[PDB]
Amino acid sequence: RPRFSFSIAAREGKARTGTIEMKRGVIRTPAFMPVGTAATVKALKPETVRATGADIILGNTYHLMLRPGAERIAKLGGLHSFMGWDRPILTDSGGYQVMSLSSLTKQSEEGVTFKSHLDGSRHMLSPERSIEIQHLLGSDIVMAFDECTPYPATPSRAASSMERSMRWAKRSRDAFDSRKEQAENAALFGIQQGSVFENLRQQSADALAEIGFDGYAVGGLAVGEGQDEMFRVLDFSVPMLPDDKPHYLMGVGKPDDIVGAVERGIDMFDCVLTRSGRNGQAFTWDGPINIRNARFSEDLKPLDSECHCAVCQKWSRAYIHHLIRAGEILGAMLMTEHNIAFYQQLMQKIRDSISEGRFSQFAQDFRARYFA
Amino acid sequence: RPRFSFSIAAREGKARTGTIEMKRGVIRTPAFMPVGTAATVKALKPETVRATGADIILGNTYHLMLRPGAERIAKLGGLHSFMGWDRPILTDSGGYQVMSLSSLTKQSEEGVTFKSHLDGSRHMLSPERSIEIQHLLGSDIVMAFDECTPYPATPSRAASSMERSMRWAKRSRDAFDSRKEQAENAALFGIQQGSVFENLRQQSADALAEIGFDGYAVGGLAVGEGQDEMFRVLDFSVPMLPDDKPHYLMGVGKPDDIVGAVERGIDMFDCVLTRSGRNGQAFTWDGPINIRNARFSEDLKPLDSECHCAVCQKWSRAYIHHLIRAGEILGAMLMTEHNIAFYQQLMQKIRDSISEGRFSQFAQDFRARYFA
Ligand SMILES: [Zn+2]
Ligand SMILES: [Zn+2]
Repeated sequence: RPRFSFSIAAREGKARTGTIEMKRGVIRTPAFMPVGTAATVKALKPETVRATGADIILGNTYHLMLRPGAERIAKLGGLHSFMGWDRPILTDSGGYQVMSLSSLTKQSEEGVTFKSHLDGSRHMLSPERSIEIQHLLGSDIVMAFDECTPYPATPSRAASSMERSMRWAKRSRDAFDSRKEQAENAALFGIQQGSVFENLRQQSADALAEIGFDGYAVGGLAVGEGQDEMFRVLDFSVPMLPDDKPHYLMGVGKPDDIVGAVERGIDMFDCVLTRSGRNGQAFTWDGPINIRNARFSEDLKPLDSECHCAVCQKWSRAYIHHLIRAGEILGAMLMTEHNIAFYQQLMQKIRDSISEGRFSQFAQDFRARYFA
Repeated sequence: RPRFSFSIAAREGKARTGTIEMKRGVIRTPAFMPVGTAATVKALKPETVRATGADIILGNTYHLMLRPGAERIAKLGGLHSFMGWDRPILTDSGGYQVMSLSSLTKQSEEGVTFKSHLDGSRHMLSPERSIEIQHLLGSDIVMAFDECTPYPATPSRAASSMERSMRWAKRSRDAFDSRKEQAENAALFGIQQGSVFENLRQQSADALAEIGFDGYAVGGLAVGEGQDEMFRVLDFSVPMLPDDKPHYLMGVGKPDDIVGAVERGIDMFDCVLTRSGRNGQAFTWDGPINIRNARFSEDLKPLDSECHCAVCQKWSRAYIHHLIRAGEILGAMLMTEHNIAFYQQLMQKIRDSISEGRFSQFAQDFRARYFA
């Protein structure tokens, strides 16, 4: 098996379907990656994650470096061994969660120092340390460490963080290449920045292509801009990236965001789905429902009428309504398994429709029903 | 399949091993029943409960009557259908949890009225209503509704509650027999009371045998008396019950309590295992451990070195330590699956040793290692 081979089997418009072959397995694209936070995909055994159809999961570097610790995971044999998932794992860089979750952050050209949200202990990330942590975890796809740009951003601030991010992309590339075992067995993705600005997006794409990566994320989106703007930025941004490498839209998203992003050339996705009753949200082909709603208390139908998942085979809305209202762990288990299965079924339908040259029709039909 | 047939295949001293055949399946005895509270065995799918070796689970009437409601469960097809467990279910009467968990209880010869601990709504239980709720749930083994005696109890108070409980046992018997579908398909167990007093235990056994039940619980124990006293009371109490019916020790218990209770003629057990870090307790053949302890943070061995469960096949102490410390749902899932599997392996070893005429040796060996 190669370290990394992305092959495009079929195209329709800007959409593509294909495979990434890696040492630990094949990833079918477009792909949805369930998110493992602290070395677990919430409420699911790895076998259950695989049973939903997932080919790859995401691990959060920030959480892992705090608990149990990167060096500790390495001592124990790496993240795959530790958590019992033997297929590919993509790790993020840790940078975003430092900005969103940690306190007392000091930022400079060298990286960021910060206080853990768990115990106030002091930590550091930098391009070099982020790549090192991802090496210690043993992940298969490594994300370059960048500097996030908040939305909204002025052109000056967006340029500055894009420029810094490109300097850090080169540092990430060299750090990754400096470690033989990592360079030979893992892949490295760069992240395009530039906020909503076409010229900065172009400069960033050119800088990243000059350095050269195995894949390219469109960074800096899904941070408050809303779908119309996100799509507008994707419209000009994705074509700037190398066509022959995967395009990853980090942290996206709701089913309709995924479909529209695939229409715009995105191949990979991840997101986590719980505040204010939101743990009760279940995806259906007729749109989301909140299973906590009293209207489900006696509803004997499955979460979704067509879903092939094990939860829909075995349990009713009424039961899952009860479990979630009662705060039972099994409620979280069942809801998560169904929702991730639903996402994987969505991705399968997207892949099949692109392969069959009927993705535009699929997208129209999907929207007409999902938003009816 | 018969409604109920208890057969004793082998004996050693006061210990017995055998089977209860019921319409929904066979229960191997001595049996451990995992506890389903609000229509779920915590953190486990029913298939996983079965995979541990469980033949029957317990459902808590008090919790079920409050949420989702007994009538609602009946409308939805009964508890087995609702939660997806198709084997036997024993339901308790609800009386104990009314006393332990509810507020504003008023007690009389007719039953008990009480305020729900969930929302302060007013409810009632009585022999008749308890039997009716257990009918609406569709359980296979129904417990007579009794009046619990706190420990310690004076002889007068223990006699009064025993006498009331025997009157309520007769009411429970007649209520159960009044409902054709229940009488034909389910079994009814009576509960011996009398606190620590031999004469009251004898009167209670005689009253229950006169009424006639399918099985007999030794009630009123594991309520603070400690193991020596519990065993002392079992020593004289169990032989008073009909030999040819199952003997159930409700809410017991720790592995050593189970072994000693089987030595004294008990055939059935249940208990729930979480306060003050106790969710971290894992059973091993070398005694319990608390997986939260820092000594496990890098321990690559499974929870128990010999356990056949799926958790011990796949994950280390170090990983489960991390999950529990991190408050992850998967930690609760794995710990519960291992602990219930451990209990079922204990019961299998007990059954096999009695069948092979070497239970006394097994008990000695078990204790010498478990308490080393
Ligand atoms: Zn489903
Ligand atoms: Zn185990």
